[PDB]
Amino acid sequence: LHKEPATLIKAIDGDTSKLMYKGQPMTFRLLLVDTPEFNEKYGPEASAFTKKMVENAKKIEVEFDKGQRTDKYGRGLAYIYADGKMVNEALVRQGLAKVAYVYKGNNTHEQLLRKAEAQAKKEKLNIWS
Ligand SMILES: Cc1cn([C@H]2C[C@H](OP(=O)(O)O)[C@@H](COP(=O)(O)O)O2)c(=O)[nH]c1=O
Ligand SMILES: [Ca+2]
Repeated sequence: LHKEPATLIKAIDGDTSKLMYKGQPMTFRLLLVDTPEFNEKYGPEASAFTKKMVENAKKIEVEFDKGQRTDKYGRGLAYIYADGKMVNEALVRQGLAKVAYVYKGNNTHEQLLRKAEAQAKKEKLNIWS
């Protein structure tokens, strides 16, 4: 997999963000995770976590996996990095997302994220509290 440039246009919620990629505005949905909806418990905290991580970064990058790059809603499907740190992983490690939506051939970082989830769960963080 390869990291490619993007810039933040606007935060949305815990697992989606509006980024400019190859010069075009796109909504990106984070691979292999699920955050609670803003309306749900830990939803606000996940949104805030993502927003801060992406807004504070000097460098945003997107990394597509091996399979489909857009979902049925036209959202980009990627791993998103903020100054080299993977947002997807960070949400899972903080107990602010569950590993989810693991479809074959877009699952390169599955084991990495399941390891973070196990740690979050052992620590009883947030969703696991
Ligand atoms: C994360 C992800 C979601 N999706 C689709 C599945 C779900 O369809 P449904 O809308 O039919 O439930 C929806 C979940 O996204 P949200 O969690 O953003 O709602 O997005 C993909 O198709 N591929 C993916 O990799
Ligand atoms: Ca969600």
